[PDB]
Amino acid sequence: MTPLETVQLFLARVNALDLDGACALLAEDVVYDNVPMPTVHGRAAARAFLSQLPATAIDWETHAIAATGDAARGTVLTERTDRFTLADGRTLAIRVMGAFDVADGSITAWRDYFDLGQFMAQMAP
Repeated sequence: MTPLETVQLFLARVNALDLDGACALLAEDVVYDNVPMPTVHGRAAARAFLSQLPATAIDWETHAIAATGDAARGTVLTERTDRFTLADGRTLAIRVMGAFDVADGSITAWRDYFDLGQFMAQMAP
């Protein structure tokens, strides 16, 4: 898989509500950097972060995706709106751009860029 294909597969698996399978594509020691939040290290901790918000529906819209590098290694840039519905009916739509470093079909780092104030406002009941 190319870097681009790896990230497309990651995002598809998230959108298929398959968070385990999505996180399998993250390196065991992935650096997961939500830029305005504390950094998460490792696959297991990334998987835990992704389930801190209990969602019943998830739709991460990819507006644009493009990669640097070559067929084996590169950085994939994404422009997204991450939509989700929580158990309680809270609906969120977080505008975010993300950079994913990929080597040989594994995401070694994931850096997401968004405004935390907006995220918090949307989480407010």
